[PDB]
Amino acid sequence: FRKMAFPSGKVEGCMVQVTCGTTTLNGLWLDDVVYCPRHVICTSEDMLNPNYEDLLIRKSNHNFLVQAGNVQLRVIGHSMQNCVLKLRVDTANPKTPKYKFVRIQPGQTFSVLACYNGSPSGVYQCAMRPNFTIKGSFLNGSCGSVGFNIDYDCVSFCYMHHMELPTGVHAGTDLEGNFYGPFVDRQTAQAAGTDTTITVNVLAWLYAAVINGDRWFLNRFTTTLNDFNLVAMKYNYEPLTQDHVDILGPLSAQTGIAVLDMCASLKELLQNGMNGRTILGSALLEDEFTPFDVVRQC
Amino acid sequence: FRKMAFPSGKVEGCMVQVTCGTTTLNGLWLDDVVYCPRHVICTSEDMLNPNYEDLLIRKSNHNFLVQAGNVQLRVIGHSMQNCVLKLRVDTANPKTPKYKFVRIQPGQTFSVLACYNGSPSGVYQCAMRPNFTIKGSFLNGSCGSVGFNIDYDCVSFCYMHHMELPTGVHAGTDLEGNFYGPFVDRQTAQAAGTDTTITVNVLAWLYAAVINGDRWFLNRFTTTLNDFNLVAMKYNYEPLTQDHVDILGPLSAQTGIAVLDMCASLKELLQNGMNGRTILGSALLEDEFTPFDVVRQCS
Ligand SMILES: COc1cccc2[nH]c(C(=O)N[C@@H](CC(C)C)C(=O)N[C@@H](C[C@@H]3CCNC3=O)C(=O)c3nc4ccccc4s3)cc12
Ligand SMILES: COc1cccc2[nH]c(C(=O)N[C@@H](CC(C)C)C(=O)N[C@@H](C[C@@H]3CCNC3=O)C(=O)c3nc4ccccc4s3)cc12
Repeated sequence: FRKMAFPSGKVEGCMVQVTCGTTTLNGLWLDDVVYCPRHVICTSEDMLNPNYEDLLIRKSNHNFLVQAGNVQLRVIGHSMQNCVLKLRVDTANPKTPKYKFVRIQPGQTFSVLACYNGSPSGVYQCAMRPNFTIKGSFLNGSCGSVGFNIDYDCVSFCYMHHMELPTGVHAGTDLEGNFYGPFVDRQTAQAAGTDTTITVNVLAWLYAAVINGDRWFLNRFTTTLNDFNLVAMKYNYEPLTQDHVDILGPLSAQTGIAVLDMCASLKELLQNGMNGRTILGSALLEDEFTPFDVVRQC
Repeated sequence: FRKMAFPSGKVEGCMVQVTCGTTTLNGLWLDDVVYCPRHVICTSEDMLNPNYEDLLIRKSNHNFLVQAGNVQLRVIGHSMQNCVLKLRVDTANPKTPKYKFVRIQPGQTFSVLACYNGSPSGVYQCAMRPNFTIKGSFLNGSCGSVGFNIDYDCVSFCYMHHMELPTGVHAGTDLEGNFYGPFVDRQTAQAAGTDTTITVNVLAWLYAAVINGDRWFLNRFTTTLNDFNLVAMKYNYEPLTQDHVDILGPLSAQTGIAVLDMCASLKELLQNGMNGRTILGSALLEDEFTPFDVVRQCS
């Protein structure tokens, strides 16, 4: 089991660059609209606390340079939606895939296509942390890179990149420009909440272990959901939701291990430790594999 | 800092499905040729001891069903180059990138595009182990998936996938059909040579960990090149060459830590352990990042 991104080609066909003055960020070109972070209109002096509405009233369609490679796409309209800019262009992207905009939940994973001046540079899988950061790899000029999942040739875009916190993790928005977590698009030092372990993903990891014959940790106990949640919080693990119980369903069916029985097994792991014994060859409990990831890799 | 793969679009547009009889695997469509593992011709009986030139001479052009998406491409010629079959089709692939076929060295990395039935499924980064295996993620039907590097719009193909060892590591060939390692395309349980750790990569990775603001493992000591190799070889690490020292220069210059200083650091980590602490979140020393990988990602 290793971290596996989705193939990036459908997304690559949509990466463009958007320039205002000398600031160039990445943008996403779908049909005749280009989506990009709104602070591309920011001057260096205007970033400590920008008045975006005032800054945008001064801009015109001809102030925006949108380029697919070195080819210019003429802007014919602009509007702001939360923290993203929506630039209407005169050409429908012929490489537009079937697509959706979705807001993901903590614990869900997605692939990030790291881009610079519109050129793709790399692809990797990320997990949204419970404190709404992602442990990404982003340099200067990466803003506007997107994160995504592909189900049956349809690309669900879920992330657009905006910021690196002082701790080195990263923060961004969905494709409607709404931040994940309590961050804002200002050149300020912001702190995320304390992070926690993604319980639903650890349980999926335990199911993967069982599937592969590693099952020493299975006990004869069960628990109620509420009892497990109260114990999980004491170990800085996320509480389980009903949605978490449901997405663990296929793995529970495949192994014949009830979700609450597996919760009692993890509960014993938290209270008593791993005893130098390993699970899937590891002494640490992995938490960035979703139940879909586990099913994908099997 | 994360295991990062090349964007896979240029390769995706080349992946097709190839069918002979009851067998289906993936092929690579470049210009007017499709490359795939030769044992797509093997029936279940053939697989234990296939006489490949004999099995292939008894196949005609119309025995091969090549599908590109929903379209079928017509095979108009075929030949075998070692463990790879080359099917000449009557249609050129317009999405053919600029490309080259290369044979990587152990310790080098590449991106794998895992495919099933000619459909791309996932992309992740692999390293050619010293024992010529790769720790990949491959299932039934993945044969014919390829590994590659990219360098300014030029795709350097280096690996085509052929098998999973009983230990779960993977084995395959370059695009000339020659295996990496002592393996052979027959249906048998095969063991690899004893693996060792890619030392130059571990060092590159500790530099990456310092560029990302983690330094707990550093120390005051230095070591000589030979004294480090003595300890390294004792722990089943590959020897470090002066070329490797040079290759690590840019990372040494950036962080101002001399290579043999970092070698002293690694030597202590090997003799004392990690004492339950982690480096870049990992509990184990990582050796699947080359010096080029860390530089490309960090700068
Ligand atoms: C004293 O202020 C701080 C104190 C402590 C930590 C801090 N972090 C940031 C911060 O992140 N700012 C945002 C920008 C804000 C407006 C969202 C930002 O630079 N995003 C980067 C991606 C960054 C850069 C390095 N790799 C990361 O992912 C990006 O691509 C963009 N470049 C520009 C250039 C010009 C105009 C717009 C953009 S948007 C500020 C900051
Ligand atoms: C007693 O024999 C064993 C004992 C102990 C461990 C073993 N491993 C293998 C072994 O790997 N076989 C080869 C096939 C050989 C001929 C190269 C193989 O590649 N199958 C897959 C990829 C595999 C499968 C699971 N994930 C891996 O990546 C593939 O795509 C192909 N399927 C077929 C099906 C029919 C014809 C050609 C191909 S080629 C045999 C074996």
